[PDB]
Amino acid sequence: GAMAQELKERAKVFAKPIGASYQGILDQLDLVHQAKGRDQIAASFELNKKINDYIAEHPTSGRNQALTQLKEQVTSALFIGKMQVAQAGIDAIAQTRPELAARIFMVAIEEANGKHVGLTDMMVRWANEDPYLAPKHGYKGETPSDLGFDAKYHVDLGEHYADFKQWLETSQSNGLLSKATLDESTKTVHLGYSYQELQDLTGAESVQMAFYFLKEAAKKADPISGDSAEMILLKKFADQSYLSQLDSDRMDQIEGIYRSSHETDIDAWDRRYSGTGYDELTNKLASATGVDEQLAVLLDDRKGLLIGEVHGSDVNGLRFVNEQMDALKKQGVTVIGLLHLRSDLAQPLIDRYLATGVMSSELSAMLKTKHLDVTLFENARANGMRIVALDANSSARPNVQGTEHGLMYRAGAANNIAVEVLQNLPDGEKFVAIYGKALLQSHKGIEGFVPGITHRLDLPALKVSDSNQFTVEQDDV
Repeated sequence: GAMAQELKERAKVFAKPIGASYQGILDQLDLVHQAKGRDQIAASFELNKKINDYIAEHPTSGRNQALTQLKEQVTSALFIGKMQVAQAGIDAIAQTRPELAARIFMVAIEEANGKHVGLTDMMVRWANEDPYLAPKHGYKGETPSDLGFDAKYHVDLGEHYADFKQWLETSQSNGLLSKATLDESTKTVHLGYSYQELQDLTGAESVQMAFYFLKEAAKKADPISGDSAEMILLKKFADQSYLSQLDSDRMDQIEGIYRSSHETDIDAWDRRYSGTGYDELTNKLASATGVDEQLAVLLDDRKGLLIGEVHGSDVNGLRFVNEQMDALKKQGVTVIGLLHLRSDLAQPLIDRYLATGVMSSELSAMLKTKHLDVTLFENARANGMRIVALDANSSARPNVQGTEHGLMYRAGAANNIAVEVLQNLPDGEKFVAIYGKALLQSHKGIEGFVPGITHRLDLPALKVSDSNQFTVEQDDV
């Protein structure tokens, strides 16, 4: 009857039963209550994002007025005083990416106190223009705890499951791709390699095949947007921890680029290695005769050698380091650096080989993919020298998703690796590192400046010829 409905309605109006969506807001509120540091700021941006999403979906909900006010109080707390200076740019980002906004927010707090003026605007501009900082949903839902490894993706292979499985199992029986686990009931692979790491193993056909089917599954998950297979894998299948770690590291690298532009002594680099300094180094070099004396000039009051490699052949650097390893050793060199290999994926494999004398399948596949001579590693091990991988984790692609940010990111991250691995060897120990010529020079783009490897390590960029003649390459202005 109408009485029963009248009573039901009076009860409903007084104690509005809580939907799933409003429950999410209350849960998120508790997080604002309990969290500390940057977590509390992120939780506050995420509270706001939940409120906006709620009001959008329940336009005529009675709860909107009290949620709106809550949203303004939160916003007022966050952007009080000088923090309002960066508010418009940070809040616009917080609309889609609360954790990202919170990181920038912490930087803006410092900028309000007068640290690194300009960094905040730089981070905001990257967040808007770098395709890799765009909103990335990734894989949502429960992920297994069993895996002996950190999953980077959880990819539903659908129709490509059987092929992927075959080539994965062929790979695993040859010691490759061990950090991958199949769940047949959902046709998914839990995958412990990044897109870029896999690409570095495709000298092995079985990996190349597995990689091919992985990519097909990705393309089929998103046929409509123009996203590459790599970007699709992130936005649709990335583990959430992996996403955070990517976003975090990219923000770190932007700060790195910023600091390096102010703290690198480029004035002194140009005095030593341009103009008169260059003329003088070139003259002293040309008067020396043979490998021994050229080395002594190049390493005189310098921590190492930087040798350029050109796209195509000119593998003269790789050849030289191998054939003349003894002459390098006698001049104090104890470390050989290769931009050809990625530090995260390769260094554990390299180190285990130098310790045990046993080369893993995985390293053997990487060397093959990169066309590196196994004898370099044997000659290094026999000579007591360490080989170190110098590249970061992103695409070497001079084009990455259509902007300059991929280029700057790689140069930034490679600069950091170089400083950590090459810049402070024990007293007397020198290095020889081989870089592609693009990293040796500075990046002077409209979208930002990055010091060259040369600038960061206070060294000239070198070229070695078919007859072991060194020359100093002029700075790319």
